[PDB]
Amino acid sequence: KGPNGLIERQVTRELLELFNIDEQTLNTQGLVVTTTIDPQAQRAAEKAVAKYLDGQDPDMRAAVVSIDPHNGAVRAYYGGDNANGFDFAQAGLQTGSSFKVFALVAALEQGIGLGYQVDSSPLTVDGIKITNVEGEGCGTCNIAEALKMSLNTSYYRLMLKLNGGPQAVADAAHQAGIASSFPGVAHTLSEDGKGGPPNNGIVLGQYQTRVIDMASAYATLAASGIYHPPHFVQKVVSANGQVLFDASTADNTGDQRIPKAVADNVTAAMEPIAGYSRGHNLAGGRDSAAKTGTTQFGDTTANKDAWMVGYTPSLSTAVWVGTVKGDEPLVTASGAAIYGSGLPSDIWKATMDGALKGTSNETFPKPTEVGGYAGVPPPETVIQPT
Repeated sequence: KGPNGLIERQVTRELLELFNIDEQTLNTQGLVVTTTIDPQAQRAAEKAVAKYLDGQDPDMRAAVVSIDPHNGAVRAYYGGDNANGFDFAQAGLQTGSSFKVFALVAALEQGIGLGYQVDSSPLTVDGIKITNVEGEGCGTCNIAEALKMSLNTSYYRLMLKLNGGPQAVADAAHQAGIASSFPGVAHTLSEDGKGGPPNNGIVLGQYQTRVIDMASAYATLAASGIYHPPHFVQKVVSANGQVLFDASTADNTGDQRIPKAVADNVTAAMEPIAGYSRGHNLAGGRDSAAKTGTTQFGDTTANKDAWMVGYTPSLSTAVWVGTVKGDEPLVTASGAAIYGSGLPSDIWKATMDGALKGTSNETFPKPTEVGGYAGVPPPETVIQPT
C-alpha cells in the first residue's frame, strides 16, 4: 500500500476516539472518510524523500509531516515506505538544536526581547561541558543571532536566566503544542517520567518528541500563536450519505496558546534561517521561517538525528532524517556527517516548494515590540608633510 497505509492507521485511531467504537465496529459500518491530506503535498513529500534518500545507505530513514496552521489539518504525512511497518513520524526522537525555539518563546514571554545579549562561549554546568554541535560561536551576541547560528551555549545560559529555568522551556513547548504524552511516553519533557520537571538538557533537545509534534508546534507560531489540534479526518459520512462528522462545520477558532507579539518575534528571528542554512530559501522568492536541528552521537563529534522544521503562514513542515537502528553515526555516502542544514533541509525545501506550487507568496506579519525590540536588530583636509 505504501506511505498510504501509515495514514490509514492514524485516521483509524482518530475515528475510534471520535466515535468511541472499536475497529471491528468501525470497519463493518461502510463509512466514507475524507482525510485532510492534500494529494499535491503528499506526492511532493514522497518525491522529496525518494530523491534525497536514493542511493544512500538503506538504513537511512526520514519522516515528513506538514500541517495547515489555519486549522491543524495534516496536509502531508510520510512515516516510511511500508504500509504495515514502522511510522517514524510518531516515534519519540531527540530534537537536538531545533528545540531551543521553545526557549526563545519562553524568554519572550518573560519580556526578554530579540536584542538581549548573551555570551556564546563554551560552558560547564554540574560537570557536563556544553558546546555547540553545529560549531559556531559569536562571543556575545543577541538571541536572534544566536538562534540563526544555532548557539546551544547561548540558549543554555538564556534558559538559566528564566523564572523556572528548564520548566519554563517545557511549559512553552507544551503550550506551543508539543503533546504532553504519546505512545511510549506518558509524560513528555519530564526527567522522572511522571510529570516532574525536565533537566537542563531540554534546551539541547535531549527529550523525545515526535515529528508530528514539531510540525504542530511550529504551526502555532505560523498562526501568530493560535493553536489547532492536529487531525487527519476532515469529514465522515455514513453508507447512505449522512454527515456524521465535518471539521468544516465545527468551532474553528483555535486557542491562543502563545501571545501574538511573542509568536511574531519568533517568526522574525527564524525568517533568515532557511537561506543562512546552506541556501535553502523556498523557490520563487517565497519567504519562510525555519530552524535546523542536529543531535550529537554519544559524546563524539558524530551526529545521530538531523532536522529541518519550518513554515509559511499556510503550511508548517517538520522533517527528520536518522537511521533505522538509531545507534550509529549519521553520515552521507560521501562520509560526511549529516546536519540539519543538509539532507533534512533538502527534503523540507522540496516538500514545501511542491506543496505550495500553485499559490502566491505570502509575507509574515510585522512584529510589534517585546522587551524594547520589534523584530531582529538590523546590521577632512589633508596637509603633509608636517
